[PDB]
Order: sequence, then C-alpha cells, then structure tokens
Amino acid sequence: GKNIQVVVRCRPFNLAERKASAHSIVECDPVRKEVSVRTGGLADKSSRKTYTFDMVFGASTKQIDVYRSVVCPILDEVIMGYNCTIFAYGQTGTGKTFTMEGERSPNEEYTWEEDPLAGIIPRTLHQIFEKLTDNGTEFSVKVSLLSIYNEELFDLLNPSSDVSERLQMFDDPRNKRGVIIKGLEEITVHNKDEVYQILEKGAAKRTTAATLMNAYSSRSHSVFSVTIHMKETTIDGEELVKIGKLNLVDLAGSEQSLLTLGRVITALVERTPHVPYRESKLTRILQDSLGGRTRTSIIATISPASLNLEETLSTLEYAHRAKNILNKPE
Ligand SMILES: Nc1ncnc2c1ncn2[C@@H]1O[C@H](COP(=O)(O)OP(=O)(O)O)[C@@H](O)[C@H]1O
Repeated sequence: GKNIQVVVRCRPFNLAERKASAHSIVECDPVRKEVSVRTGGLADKSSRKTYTFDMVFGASTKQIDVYRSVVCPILDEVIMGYNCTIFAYGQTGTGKTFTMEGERSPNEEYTWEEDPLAGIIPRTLHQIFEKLTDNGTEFSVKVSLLSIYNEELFDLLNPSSDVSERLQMFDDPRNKRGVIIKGLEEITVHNKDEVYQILEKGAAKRTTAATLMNAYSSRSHSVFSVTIHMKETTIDGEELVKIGKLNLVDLAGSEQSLLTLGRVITALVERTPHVPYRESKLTRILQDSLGGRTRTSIIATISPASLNLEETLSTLEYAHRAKNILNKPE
C-alpha cells in the first residue's frame, strides 16, 4: 500500500466564527474516509463536492488519534534509521499549529499516549524519549527549525545574529539526495519538555519576520527537523548505529515550493521517474526524506465555516491533487 498517507482534518468552530454566526458547509465521514463540501451561494441542493482520502478526522477527533494514525507508523521507520517527512497543509486558522504544537499539560503524568492535547511535535519527542529509554538504547536527539519565504532560507533558532540573515544551501558530496545548510542552528534536546522552549523561540523569531516580510505568516513554510542518534551494544562490543530524521513541515496555504512539492508527491505517487526535487528550496531540503519507499504523510487542515468555502476547496483540491484517490460508489 502507498507509503504516502494523505489525511484531512477539519477543526470545530472556534468561537469567533460563532459570533459571526458561521455555519457548516463541510461534511465529514471518517468511516467512508470522505469529506464533502456543500456549495450554494443562493442555496444549492443539486451539487456538492466530495473527496476521498486515506483518513478523514472530524471536529471531535482528539490529538492522540491523529497522532496514532499519522505519526506512529512513520516514527517507526525513523527509529529504524530512516528519513521521513510529515507535512501539515492548510490556510491560517485551520488547525496546523494546533495539530503540530497543540496545548501543553504540565504538572501532569504522561506516556506519549496519555497527553490529552499535546501536538505532533511535542508528543513525538515525548514518545521518542519514552520508547528508546524503555528499550535501553543509547541515543541523542537534536533539532533545527528553518523557514522558507520567497525561496530563501531563514534560521528560526539561531540566538545571536538573527535579525534578517539568510541561510545558504548547497548539495553535499556524500549523499546526492541531501544538502548542507551551513550555520543551521541545531539544538540538542535532553528531555522531552525542552521542546517547548525551542518552539517559543521559533515562534518569537517568526513574529519578527512578519514585521519585516509582507504576508510572511501566510507565505512561509517551516521544516522542524528532529534527528535521532541511536546505538546499541552487546556486551561483546558489537555496535549498531542508527540515525533517523523526521521532518515536521508546516506548509502555508495556496492563497513556488508549494508548486514543486505537489509535483514531487504526485510523481512519487505515479512512480514517474525524474521527480523535480531541484525545482524549489523545500523539495531540495526534503529530498533525502522522500527517498525510497519511506513513509510520508500530509495532513490537510480545513475550517468547517461557510465563510472559508473557497479556502477549504483550495486546500482539499491540493490534497486531492497530491494523491488522487477515486471516490467510492453510492
Ligand atoms: N481540532 C481542534 N480542536 C479544538 N481546537 C482547535 C482545533 N483545531 C484548532 N483549534 C483551535 O484553533 C486555534 C488554533 O488554530 P491554528 O492551529 O493556529 O490554525 P493554523 O494552523 O491554520 O494557524 C485555537 O483556538 C485552537 O485551539
């Protein structure tokens, strides 16, 4: 079965949309894995758009269910020493941050499974520290967070010297599918909770970028990379080294790297040779994590409000395009 999982997640009405007495036009059916939009400016009951995906998560879907479906199979591959990428795609205010970062529950117990509102990124770190420690495998975990705007790279974690300088990138001679981003701040994570500091720094930096770059907030991609270094011995000296990399990507709604990414995924899905990784910064950076038949995931976040009709249709079309799944009968 395809190693490229494409899922749609529709959030619930917030409260503001409630004040604007927003109403629903999106029809979620997680059993048939279909999401339908009911069009009609002057009220239409003779044409509704339906899409099918690998998974459809309605408003009541809890974080752990999204995580268990999308991330678990993938983290499995990363722990085996492979490179994988999980994308979050959708316009602002649809649910990427909630899905990718979520809400913290400090002062509480845990188990990567019990955290009620933790997002993919924190929960991933949470499962990593729990899984590898229970297994008794020696490991280290470092992370980076870069931004892509107007096909230029920006380090969102570098402490000093960080008010506008670009990161440079060039292929590196010993992994033709990889590239080297010199100067890219890589922060080592000693315990799961340390990720919150990182995300805040990233967020602050992102807040500044917006005051310098027009529509940054809606035209930037972020790649949050977590590298896992593992090693197990055998009281004989036999060492097994595994280095895994998981890219958590936040894609800006289609309201360049986005164009090339859809052609690459489509190409991987259709098995067309010559996947155009080189035609954008994002696809060059992730090339080595969209390698063999590695596992890939794309979460499309949408709003259930009629007011976002066009945006939802936009997001859905893109997800549908990346991996075309034929609608079932009836
Ligand atoms: N599925 C959800 N369940 C409860 N609240 C959600 C859910 N998804 C998003 N939200 C809420 O929406 C807002 C966050 O949206 P956000 O994730 O930032 O969207 P985007 O990723 O487009 O920026 C907060 O109110 C957050 O609590």
